[PDB]
Amino acid sequence: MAIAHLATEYVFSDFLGLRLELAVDKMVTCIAVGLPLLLISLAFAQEISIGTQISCFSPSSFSWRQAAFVDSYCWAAVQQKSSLQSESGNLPLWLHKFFPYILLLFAILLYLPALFWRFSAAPHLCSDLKFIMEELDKVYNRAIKAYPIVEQYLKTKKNSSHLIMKYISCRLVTFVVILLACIYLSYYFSLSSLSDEFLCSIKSGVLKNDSTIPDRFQCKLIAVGIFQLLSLINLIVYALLIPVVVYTFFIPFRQKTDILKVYEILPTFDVLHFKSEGYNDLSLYNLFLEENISELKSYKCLKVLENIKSPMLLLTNL
Amino acid sequence: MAIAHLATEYVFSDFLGLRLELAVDKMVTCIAVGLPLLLISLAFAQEISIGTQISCFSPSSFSWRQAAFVDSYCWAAVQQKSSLQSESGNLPLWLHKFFPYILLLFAILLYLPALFWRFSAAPHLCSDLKFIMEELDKVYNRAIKAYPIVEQYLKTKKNSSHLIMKYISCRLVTFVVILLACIYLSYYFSLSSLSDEFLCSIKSGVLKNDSTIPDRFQCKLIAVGIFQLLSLINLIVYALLIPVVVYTFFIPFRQKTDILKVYEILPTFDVLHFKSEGYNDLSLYNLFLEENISELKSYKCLKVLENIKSPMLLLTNL
Amino acid sequence: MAIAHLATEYVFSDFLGLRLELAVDKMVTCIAVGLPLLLISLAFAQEISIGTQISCFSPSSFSWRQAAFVDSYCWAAVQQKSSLQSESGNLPLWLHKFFPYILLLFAILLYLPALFWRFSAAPHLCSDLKFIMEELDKVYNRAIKAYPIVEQYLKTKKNSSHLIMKYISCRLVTFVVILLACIYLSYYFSLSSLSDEFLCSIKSGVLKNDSTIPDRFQCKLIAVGIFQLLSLINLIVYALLIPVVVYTFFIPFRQKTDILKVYEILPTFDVLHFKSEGYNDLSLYNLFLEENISELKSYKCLKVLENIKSPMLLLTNL
Amino acid sequence: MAIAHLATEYVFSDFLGLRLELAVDKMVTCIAVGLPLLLISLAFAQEISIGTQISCFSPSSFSWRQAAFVDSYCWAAVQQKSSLQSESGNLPLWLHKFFPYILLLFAILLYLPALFWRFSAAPHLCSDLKFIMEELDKVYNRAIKAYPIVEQYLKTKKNSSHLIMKYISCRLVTFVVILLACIYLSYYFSLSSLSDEFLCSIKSGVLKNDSTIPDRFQCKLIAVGIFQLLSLINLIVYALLIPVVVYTFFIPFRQKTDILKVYEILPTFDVLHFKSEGYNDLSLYNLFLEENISELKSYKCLKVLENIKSPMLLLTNL
Amino acid sequence: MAIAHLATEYVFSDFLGLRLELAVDKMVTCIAVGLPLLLISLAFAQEISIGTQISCFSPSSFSWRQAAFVDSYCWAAVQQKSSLQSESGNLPLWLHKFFPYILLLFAILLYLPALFWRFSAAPHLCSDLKFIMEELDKVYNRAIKAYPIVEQYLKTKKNSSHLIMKYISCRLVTFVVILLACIYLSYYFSLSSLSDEFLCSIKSGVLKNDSTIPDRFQCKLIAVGIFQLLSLINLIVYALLIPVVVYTFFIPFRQKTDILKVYEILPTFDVLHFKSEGYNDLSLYNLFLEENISELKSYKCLKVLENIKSPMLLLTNL
Amino acid sequence: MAIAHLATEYVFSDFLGLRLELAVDKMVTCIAVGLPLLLISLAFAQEISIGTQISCFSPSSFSWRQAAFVDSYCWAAVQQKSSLQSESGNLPLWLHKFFPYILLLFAILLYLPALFWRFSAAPHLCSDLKFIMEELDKVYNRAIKAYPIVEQYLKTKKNSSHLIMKYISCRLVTFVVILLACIYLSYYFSLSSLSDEFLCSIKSGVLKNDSTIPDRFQCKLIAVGIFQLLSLINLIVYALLIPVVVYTFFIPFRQKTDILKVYEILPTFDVLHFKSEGYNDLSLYNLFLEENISELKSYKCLKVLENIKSPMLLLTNL
Repeated sequence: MAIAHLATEYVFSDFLGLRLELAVDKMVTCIAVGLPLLLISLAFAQEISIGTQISCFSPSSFSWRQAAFVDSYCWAAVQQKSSLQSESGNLPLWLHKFFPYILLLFAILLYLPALFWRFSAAPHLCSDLKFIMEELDKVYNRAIKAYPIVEQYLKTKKNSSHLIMKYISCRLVTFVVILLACIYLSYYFSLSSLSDEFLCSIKSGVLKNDSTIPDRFQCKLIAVGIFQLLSLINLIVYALLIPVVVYTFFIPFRQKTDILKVYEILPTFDVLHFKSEGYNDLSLYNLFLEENISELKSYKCLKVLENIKSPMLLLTNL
Repeated sequence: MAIAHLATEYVFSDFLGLRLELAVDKMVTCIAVGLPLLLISLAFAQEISIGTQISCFSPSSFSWRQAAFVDSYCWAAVQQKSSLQSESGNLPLWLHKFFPYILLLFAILLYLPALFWRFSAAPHLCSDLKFIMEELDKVYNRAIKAYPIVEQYLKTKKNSSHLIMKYISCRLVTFVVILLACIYLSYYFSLSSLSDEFLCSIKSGVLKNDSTIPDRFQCKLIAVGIFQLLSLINLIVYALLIPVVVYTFFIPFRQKTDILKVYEILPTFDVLHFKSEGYNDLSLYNLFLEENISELKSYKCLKVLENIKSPMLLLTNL
Repeated sequence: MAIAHLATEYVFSDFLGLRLELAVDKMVTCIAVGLPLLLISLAFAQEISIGTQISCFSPSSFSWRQAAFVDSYCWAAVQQKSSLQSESGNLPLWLHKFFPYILLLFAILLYLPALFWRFSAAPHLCSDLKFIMEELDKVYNRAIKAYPIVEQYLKTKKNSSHLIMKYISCRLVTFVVILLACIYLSYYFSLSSLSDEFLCSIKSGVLKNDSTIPDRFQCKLIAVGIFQLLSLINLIVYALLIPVVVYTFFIPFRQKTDILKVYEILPTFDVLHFKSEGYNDLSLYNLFLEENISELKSYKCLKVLENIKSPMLLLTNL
Repeated sequence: MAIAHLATEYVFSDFLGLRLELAVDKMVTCIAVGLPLLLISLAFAQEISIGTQISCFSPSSFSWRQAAFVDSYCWAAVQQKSSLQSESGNLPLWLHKFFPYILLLFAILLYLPALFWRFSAAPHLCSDLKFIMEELDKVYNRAIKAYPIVEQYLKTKKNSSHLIMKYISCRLVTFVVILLACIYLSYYFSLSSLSDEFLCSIKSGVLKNDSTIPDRFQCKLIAVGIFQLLSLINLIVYALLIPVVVYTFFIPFRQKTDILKVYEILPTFDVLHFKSEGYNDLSLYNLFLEENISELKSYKCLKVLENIKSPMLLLTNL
Repeated sequence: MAIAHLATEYVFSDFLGLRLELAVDKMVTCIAVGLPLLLISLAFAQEISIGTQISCFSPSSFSWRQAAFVDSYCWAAVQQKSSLQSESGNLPLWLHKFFPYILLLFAILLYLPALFWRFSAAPHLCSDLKFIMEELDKVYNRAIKAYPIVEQYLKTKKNSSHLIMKYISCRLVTFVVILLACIYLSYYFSLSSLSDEFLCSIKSGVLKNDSTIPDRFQCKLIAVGIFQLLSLINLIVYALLIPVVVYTFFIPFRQKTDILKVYEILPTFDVLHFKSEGYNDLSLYNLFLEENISELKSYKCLKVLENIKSPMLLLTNL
Repeated sequence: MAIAHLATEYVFSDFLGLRLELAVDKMVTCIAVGLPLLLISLAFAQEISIGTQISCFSPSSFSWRQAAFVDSYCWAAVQQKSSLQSESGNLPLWLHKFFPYILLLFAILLYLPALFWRFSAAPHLCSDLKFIMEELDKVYNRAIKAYPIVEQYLKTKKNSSHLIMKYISCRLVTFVVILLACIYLSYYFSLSSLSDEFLCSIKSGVLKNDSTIPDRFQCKLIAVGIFQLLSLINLIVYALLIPVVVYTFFIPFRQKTDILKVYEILPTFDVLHFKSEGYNDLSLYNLFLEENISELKSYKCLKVLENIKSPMLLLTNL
């Protein structure tokens, strides 16, 4: 089941013609979220394979339940600064017990912006998108017959900047989460190098009275190799993933040829040389325009027409 | 499986174009309910991973089943005031045994207002909403042709104050549940610091007769670290969530511009500058109006027209 | 469950009429990536059947809990260069612990080009294909009546090479991954012969103080036979798979006759003797022309018409 | 569950109206592949019932973990052919460990031609079939009114042999795989009769130093009875199945009357007395003619028509 | 859980309105096949609940793993005539081990005729059925209007006997399998009374050297009571089921009044007093005539018309 | 899962506007058969919770697997008359082992009439029902316009009794099964008593030779309290179910007012005072008539008209 389920559940599943996001952001997100969940789920599956994460020695004189009792004690004694000791410094190792669950938290944290952004952004864009493709169908209907309201709309998007700010800030937060994850992994990995062993004592007051108990036990953390191994893998990917966010911004140097110029071929269109040298909603609309153009059939025809430029029968043949 | 199922379930389960609740309140509810159920489910998942929550020491003279007998006895003996002792004060620790299940109860409790509100609010609003959007289609049909009946309807909502009490009271109860959860954890969490260990005695009258039994056993509560960690996480979020309820109320200072003003662009419209300095059901209709406006396509056209204002061909283009 | 589930879900199911990616390449990929995933699933299934992978001996004086404690120590001691020794060289055996998980990684790695290419390439061709499908329907409509724009389109594809470079480089990377897997297995497999026996010591400082512990333990890795077997199976197949990539390139020597010649039967056709002796997008279009030709009913009639050539009533019979 | 679930899932899953592949060959394949997969599934189900396959004795002085450690050692030691000895000859018994998994391989192997043939053959024949049934509907439409193009097509199939060779070769390979399976079982089964027992020694160099270990252990293979039983059952069936492939070839001696003769009743039909005494694509079409005739509603009418021969009213009644 | 599934899967499911195979035979088959598989599934469920089928006692000095080692030995020792002793005759007891699986085989075997008959017979009758219902729809059209083609068709069915032979032989084979099952159980059941006990010796040549091993062990077979119980139940039903096959044959003495006489009421019909005193396909057609008559609405109308006989307005009202 | 699945599955499986079986009989049957299946399912759940049904003591000198073998021996030895003794009389206790499975048998038995009758009765009535509701639609069409063939049909049903006999006999058999179940439970419950305790002896001839074995062991049946408890619960209900069958018969004294009298309101009606003082199919038809009348709206209209009686515009208002 499990691996075949994961083949469906991670590998096949897409849900993890209008497009309300640029796909790469979903792809980045699906990658970004999917790998740790996989890493988490694999670690959890390895827990099921191995069992448990820790032990102290115990004398052979200690009975079966006494050994169980003691090991759970030390496993509990973990919580208290005084009751266990390792010279590597107890608190971060105490954090080592915490560490697996924080991984899950990190995975959760990355999901939180994505879900919120889905609800925040989807309705405004969809209506806009449906409107804009309808405008080209109207132009197409004008071509059948054979103001720039959407431009006037677009010039308002050059005046407006309200919603695009919402997008940008959402990018930074998730990125910051990634930074902190990368940092967190780095911090953990670095100490993970030597934090393997710790001593226990169980000598709470009655246990303190029990002269049979040795004063300390030698004890070790076993999942650390998995932790350190898994941490490295995801960190490397994420180190590369941060530059991906950077490309989203680089729009005006990226705008070396204009999408509007392909519409400019239409007599229904005008000198929309709308290079957003000032950053404005227009740049968002330009990006989603070419994104949504990936749906638009006629734009390929316009490219063919542009390639032919590189007519009415052609238009008719459309 | 389960982790990937739940994670994808957290992605997929949107059930957790008319809108009969404001999305943020649904989101807040889905968040508010979802986090503890997750926390509960994770605690339960960790129960499956660990096993059991407690032990007393046992002399090696006791067989492991005799030891198991004793520990389960002490786990039962818990219930008596006289049986087990910890000088940290027994009853809250006796509550500590209870403490996990109350967490589940709290999650349940938060859902109970939501289920009731679903049945209470949904039918009246839907018919109202469907009517209202139909009125704009009629206005749209008047635009095709090119009394303030819904206003007279809306003025009924001004005079009506019945439904708003239903909404507000439902908010407060859930909030109170949230308060008590926050408080309950707060009460728990402070004492949680030192309430780890307790003694058992097993000397039920025959066990009281048994000379071989030592008088007391030293014993500890192990799940507390989960309790301590999980409580803190949910509390912080909830502390922030209480201010969210406050925004729902802040309507008249929020009413700095009016939805009806966009309808004022219609010639089919009149004085609806209804600043709700007194509160009315109409104000709640106004909130759902802008909520449901997120569906209405033409309102974007009105905004585009407003932006152009910032015509009949444009109306014709619609 | 598992065997029938694997048979249905992996072996039967297509979840792994236009052909926006080549079926054989899909088949190659689906088969090629399916084999390790199956092998991985079988290793995982055998893990469930066996249990665990390793042991050292231990003195009978150790309790079996102590033995489990010791064996996990040695299993942990694995991570540290000094604490275990095998004179065959420690790092590869240390890698042998790592070795199963990298297998999974390899399977993962091969999937990554496939999904990325799917999102990149599929939509452009779909518009092109349906365009070209409709072109022949238009020709068919001319036959009903009884510029070569698609050629002019095609001549641009001879001028262009932009997207086809993306395809080719995607092939090489996956192939390189295949190379590395094959090489990686080769590197492992030759060493494997005795790189399975190792000594342990547990003598960390307190354990170092314990005089009862013997200085070393003799120990062995057990899963290696699975490794030996599974690696060989996949490697041989994959060696054969590399020549498959070569056929994809060999197009101009492969194109000893042009599919356009069958269209030459149409009076709606011209000197499209488009042998891409210089490689161009045209060669991709030639491939997909004949690929998508497998869909077209009319072309099948045209192919029958070629056989017939080997008329208007024939057209009428169509 | 499993017994009922598998049996029903085997029985109902018909995937395990044009007839692009012969049902009997599918049936043969579904039987041929299904029985071992069942047998493999039953073997695995018995693994779940039994547990494990093997043991060596060990002294009672050994700890049970030492015993488990030794037995798993010997189970591992298997791999070093030099390390264990049975005077019956080690390699086949060493192969006996391998033997279960190869069974699965054999089942897999037989599936490989089937899925390949599905993709290779189906589309070409669909075009041929779909038109030819449509040809008879056209003849039926001529009957409504009341060149042999498909014959001219068919005369090419007498000239052509390219695609039919693809089918025939695919039959023999799968058949040969069955031969090898049968032979493999034969080779296995005869020696399986006594290849029961082996000696272990665990004396890896430190264990070689351990004087307490007895020099050899007596050890035996347990699952072989299942092997011996399961092999015989499937082999017999396959012995019968080999003659089935032979019938597929025997077409011209089988073609003692022509399916085309029933079409000869049609005054639209001609001298298609096409007995493929030379083997040609025609014989495939003759097969599929009668195969697809099982689809064709009207041909049953033609049988009734033939039975009446054994006319315009018949057309009227049809 | 499964019991509800078992209720769905065995009890509820019908796939286990025309009738291409007789419902009663399906019922008989579904009963006949269902009961043993149920019995088999129930035995296996209780196998999981109890455990395993066999033991020899041992000295207590043998470790429990050595005890399992011996029991598995003797369980293996089963396989050879020399390696175990009982005076009740070794082969049938050796068969006792085999006996459960053969039960499954028997159930499988009974399914094999049914599956084949499904593919062989169904399509021919469907065309025939559609023809016949359509002829009565033509009677209905003839009723609206207000050669014996189906008779001429039927007279060929009296001349032909080809397909009906296929049906009859299929019945006998399955019945023979039932006989053999009944006989097989009978053979088993009579011996069962004391064939429970056996001696083991583990003295394979090294074990043969071990003086500590007692020369024989006393040993017993445990599942046999299930066998005794389950065999009896299913056998009795099958004893009754054999007479059911006999009724299928008894057609001409059963045909004391003719279905065709009901059609004789139609002025469209003729003297089809077709009692198949010579057995011919006609008797199959008569069977399916009344079988499919259970679908045909108008025949109930004809029965109503017959009941009125027991007119044109009636025809009009019909 | 299980509790919610069972509760929902039991309640919702309503398949366990025409009404081809009378609901209360269906309901009672479904309900009646649900109760033991629930009780059976509960017995399974507690068996899974408890484990074994039985134990004998054994000396602590016995090894635990010997003792494990001892108990299973005795559990097996159960089958023999001489192997174990309780002076309460052994055979019913020997039946006690049998007793659980007979419970399942009883549940199965009660299902057998239901499924048969479903196939036997449903088609004949459906044609009749659809006919009869069509007759009222014809009367309704006569009302639109504004022989008693169904009466003449019904008069044959007073002459006929063939199918109704099939129903009545089906009632008795299931009732008899219920009687026998009730009696069987009564026999078991009353007997159950002290019979839980019995002695084992294990002295199979070698064990008979073994001097170490004490001659008898004291042994008890544990689940019997559940058996006796479960038996009482179902029995009481089922005693009440017997009177339900009686009501089905009491038709002519029940026929104090008539359905046909409501149709007598129609002018399209005649002498239909059809009190079945002679029991005939008419009574069956009358019962299903009012059952199926629950669909037809006019009967309510006629009742409202009967209230008015207690017109053509009223008919028109219909």
